[PDB]
Amino acid sequence: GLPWGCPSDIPGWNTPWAC
Repeated sequence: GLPWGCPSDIPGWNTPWAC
């Protein structure tokens, strides 16, 4: 859900955890 990181968090934004 964040405006940083890699695609994608569950809302479809990004998260570092997706990297």
